[PDB]
Amino acid sequence: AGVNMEVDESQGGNITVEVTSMGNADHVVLGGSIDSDQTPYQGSSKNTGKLKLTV
Amino acid sequence: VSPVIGVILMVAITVILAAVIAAFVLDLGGSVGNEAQAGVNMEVDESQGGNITVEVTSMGNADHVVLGGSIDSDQTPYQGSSKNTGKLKLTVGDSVTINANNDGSVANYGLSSTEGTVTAIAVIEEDETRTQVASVDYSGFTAKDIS
Amino acid sequence: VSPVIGVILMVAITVILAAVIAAFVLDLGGSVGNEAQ
Amino acid sequence: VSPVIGVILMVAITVILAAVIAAFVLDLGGSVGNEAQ
Amino acid sequence: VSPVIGVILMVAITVILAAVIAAFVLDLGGSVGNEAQAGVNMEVDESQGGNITVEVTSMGNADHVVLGGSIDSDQTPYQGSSKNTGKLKLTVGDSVTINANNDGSVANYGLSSTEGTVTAIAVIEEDETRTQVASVDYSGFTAKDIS
Amino acid sequence: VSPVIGVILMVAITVILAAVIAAFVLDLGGSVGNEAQAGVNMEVDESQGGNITVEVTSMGNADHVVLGGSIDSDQTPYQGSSKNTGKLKLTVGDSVTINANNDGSVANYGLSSTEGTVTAIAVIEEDETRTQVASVDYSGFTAKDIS
Amino acid sequence: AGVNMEVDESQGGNITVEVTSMGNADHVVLGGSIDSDQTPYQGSSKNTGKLKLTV
Amino acid sequence: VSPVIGVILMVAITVILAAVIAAFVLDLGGSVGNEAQAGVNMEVDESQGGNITVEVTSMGNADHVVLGGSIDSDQTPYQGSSKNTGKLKLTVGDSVTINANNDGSVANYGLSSTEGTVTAIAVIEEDETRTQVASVDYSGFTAKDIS
Repeated sequence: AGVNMEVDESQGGNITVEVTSMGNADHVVLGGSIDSDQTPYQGSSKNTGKLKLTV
Repeated sequence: VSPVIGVILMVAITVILAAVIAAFVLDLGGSVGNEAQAGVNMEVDESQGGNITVEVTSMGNADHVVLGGSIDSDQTPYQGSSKNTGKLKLTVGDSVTINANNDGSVANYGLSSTEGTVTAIAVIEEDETRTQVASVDYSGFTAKDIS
Repeated sequence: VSPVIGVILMVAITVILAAVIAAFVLDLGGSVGNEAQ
Repeated sequence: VSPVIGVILMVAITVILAAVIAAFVLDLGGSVGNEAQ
Repeated sequence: VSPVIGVILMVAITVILAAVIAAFVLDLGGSVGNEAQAGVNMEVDESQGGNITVEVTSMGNADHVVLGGSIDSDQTPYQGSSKNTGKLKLTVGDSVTINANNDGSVANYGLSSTEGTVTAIAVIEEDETRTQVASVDYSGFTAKDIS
Repeated sequence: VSPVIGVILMVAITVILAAVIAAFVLDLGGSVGNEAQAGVNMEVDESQGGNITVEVTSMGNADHVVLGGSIDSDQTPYQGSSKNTGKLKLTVGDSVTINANNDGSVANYGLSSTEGTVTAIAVIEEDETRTQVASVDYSGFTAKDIS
Repeated sequence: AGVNMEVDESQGGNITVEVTSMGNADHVVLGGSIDSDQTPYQGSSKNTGKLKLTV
Repeated sequence: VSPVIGVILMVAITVILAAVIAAFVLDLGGSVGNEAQAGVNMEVDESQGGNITVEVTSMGNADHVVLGGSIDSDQTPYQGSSKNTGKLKLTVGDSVTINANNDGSVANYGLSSTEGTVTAIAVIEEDETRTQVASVDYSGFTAKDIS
């Protein structure tokens, strides 16, 4: 999959994740430092860090 | 005698296993597919509440362009070629304008959030390939009774 | 056999990477703006 | 028989190595940045 | 019987050898690294003994720029942001001037040879990658008590 | 009875032979090694007897760059970072100039032949891998008392 | 398995281990110079060098 | 005893079969060949009945360029370096002009059809490799007594 992740460093900072191509995958999930207990800052999600990202 | 018969049997096993492996590898060789290409122009007008205008300049190899991201696809976009709903099928020469302001009984003209990202997705219907070709960030908009 | 399958996989990688690069360069092509006079 | 199993195993190695290379090249494709004007 | 057992043993050998080869090739796949990029401006003033001024306009992907070549890093450079020593850490907006003339008890202001090349090297500290981004040749300088 | 005992003995032979073959093939699987990579810049100045300047822009995976070919490694090169002898250890940012002219009692400044090839060799000390990364041809030089 | 190990040489140095593919393995464990008595520097672990790494 | 003798005989069979397979695979390894490369310039002049001019700018690895397609190789082409017949051997610097008009007793100057395709083919005589390097479509020509 082609996933685009970029860091905004201004005023406390934000991380925006976008998917450009699915390749052969079904969905993209986030891992690492994710506190999946909490809802992410706006975006398509509005549910929780247990994302199912698609193009 | 034993070893010759063993050779025979192992050759049979080799034939069957080769058939299986051929099937697997030939399946794996046909799976590479297209990625959609299109030239989509998205621009933000920041004056007086703000508007977003999406235009397509080239189809590349895609069939149509659909919008994603912050789109409130429940509502009709602000004029443009659309006059139907955010479930657009954009093609070269089509112009659609999105607007966060509302109008009387009608809710927002396609934008629910006052800030966010709008993404343009190129679609190939033969494969169901969906590829993101453009995106633009908007902020500082407003949601009021007229535009 | 191995090298043919490797070719296939690298072509897939090429498609994905080309999509990413196309997105970047098309973003960069729309940014030139006006100066007021 | 040995060579067919070897082919299978080398195809598996190819898949893993292709994944690694895809990760590297996709990281390298997102790094180009702006210069201020 | 013998050939079947031989097949078994050769399959075991294949597994072990495949593990070894996988290890080697996966090591070889992670080694490609960065080359440093920076826009360094070096210019020579030829009047009255001559001076060399180094300025950095863009960091690219580097962390800092260090000087090499004919640098006498034992001595402090002629004014500029440095005022410490030829062991510079140049960043965007830093100006350092080098000078072959000396001053009283102080030896040359960074240039030992009257002619030679000064090179600018971009450094990435994560990898210790060092790449030459610019160089300039100087000649006809002088080494006297003042500049 | 005879054939069963023969089967047993041939299985033993198979075990020993498989051990030998495993040893051979595992030795053969560890031998693939590195080739050195470096970006070396070599240029010829053709004016007034001529000079050759060698500069390194990138180390790639090598440890240092050594010169070969027409090098008279008996003699010190013409200025540059070297000031020791043609047995150089070049690294990024190092400049060395070679010159066919001589000076008083000193023989040529690194070039014995008036025409020939100078080659740059990248060295990896872990393996003793030596790989040629660049070469340049020079001709029409001169050998006189000064440069 | 496809395991990615890289060394950061700046300011005392750090080692970051990431797994990109599980292949056929269940988990990845570290060996060699590991002082498994002590907790590793941040990352997903926060427990001890007796890791069970996954993609 | 039987199984040991069977092992011996199967080893002999293995030697013979390995020889056969080696012969086959070594034959298959020498067959990959060249494709011809050349830079051929073909342009159509549409004024006053029309003419086609073919020029070669680079030989690449080919020996000569021959024309194909709509060529009436029975007739001499309109001036140019040729003055012999459509069985050209074009090389860098050669210009040949083709023309569908005829002249008195002479038939067309190389073009029989009023519309069609002319193709340029690069030839390597060592292998007899023939590769198409360029083609151009022409239409709206005429066939009359003069040009």
